[PDB]
Amino acid sequence: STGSATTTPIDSLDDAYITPVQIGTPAQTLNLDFDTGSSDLWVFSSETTASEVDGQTIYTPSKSTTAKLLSGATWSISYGDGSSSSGDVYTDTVSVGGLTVTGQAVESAKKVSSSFTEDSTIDGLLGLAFSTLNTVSPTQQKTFFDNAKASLDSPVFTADLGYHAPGTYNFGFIDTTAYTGSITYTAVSTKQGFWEWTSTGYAVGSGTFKSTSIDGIADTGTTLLYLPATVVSAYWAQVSGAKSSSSVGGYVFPCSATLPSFTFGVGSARIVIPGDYIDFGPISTGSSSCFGGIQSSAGIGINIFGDVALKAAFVVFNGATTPTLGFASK
Repeated sequence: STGSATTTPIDSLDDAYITPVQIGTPAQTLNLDFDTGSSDLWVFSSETTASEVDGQTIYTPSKSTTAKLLSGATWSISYGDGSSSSGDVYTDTVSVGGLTVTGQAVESAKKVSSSFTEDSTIDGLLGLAFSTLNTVSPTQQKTFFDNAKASLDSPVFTADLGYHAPGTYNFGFIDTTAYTGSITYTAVSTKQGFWEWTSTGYAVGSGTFKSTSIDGIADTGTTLLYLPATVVSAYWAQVSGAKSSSSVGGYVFPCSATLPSFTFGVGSARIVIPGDYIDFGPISTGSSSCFGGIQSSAGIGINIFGDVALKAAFVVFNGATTPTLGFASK
């Protein structure tokens, strides 16, 4: 089997991407944030505290003839950005882009933090990291990908995120028309439950490439590119007037600037992030200070190749017995 679904930016900055997902019978379509940095599929639901729902589409298990309470199971998750959610668990039929999993754990939110409530466009998350990170207790549950894997033509999914445009998540096949040149594959460590890999270095603009190992995670659920302070300082030093602002919470730059590109290494290959991808616009409406898309990972504890990086590539998440990651230009 295979599946193919379009993923769409939630706003003009590509702050996140949503992908329609069919849950239950008859289908209830919710727009979920596919997140390769976590491993829970959770939704706004008829059980979500009413004051914490503000425009989201909800899953109502009682209206699904295939929903079954997973008795005794609860979940609770906290994300890197400080947001959180928790609740109980149903199993139900879940389809993405024509690919169907029966008996998928669908985690129904009873509570969500303010960041989720305030984002009316995201109806939940669909985690695509390794199932060892799944938070369901007392019986950990498998991700959608893990459940689908055996049925897939090939045990892979791909992320092809757009810049200010829709893109595609494919399951079970590599669309050879969706990228240019070749796909460069690189080793993955699953020790922390993430799609963790080591970039071979970076360049800023037309500058020379610096060969240096940068361990980080491929994370579709993180907006920005978080890298070591040394690397980030070297980038922003090439933008006149750029500075790190503790008050704003990172590097900002004059909105009048033209940003340089940023290149990262994948083995001997190179992925170029155009400067425009690094512009996250005015810090507040009407401001001439703009927020940078490359930020320090210091004090996150891990480097994160988020959407800023991934949307510059066609990315293969290979879930073979020995997982790997592939990157191609596009």
